[PDB]
Amino acid sequence: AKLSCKICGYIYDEDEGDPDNGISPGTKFEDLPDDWVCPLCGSPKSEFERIE
Ligand SMILES: [Fe+3]
Ligand code: NA
Ligand code: NA
Repeated sequence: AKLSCKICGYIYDEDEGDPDNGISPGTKFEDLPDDWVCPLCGSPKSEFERIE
């Protein structure tokens, strides 16, 4: 699944992960650590929402 950051153009795709910051491809949103933030704008998990 994919989630948009409300605050910038970034999209977290679970099939991509966030590898530059230590999150492997295939990591589900539910499994991102509580201190994970948007790689571009620093917004927290509470500022992400599912998109298609
Ligand atoms: Fe962002
Ligand atoms: Na969790
Ligand atoms: Na970073």
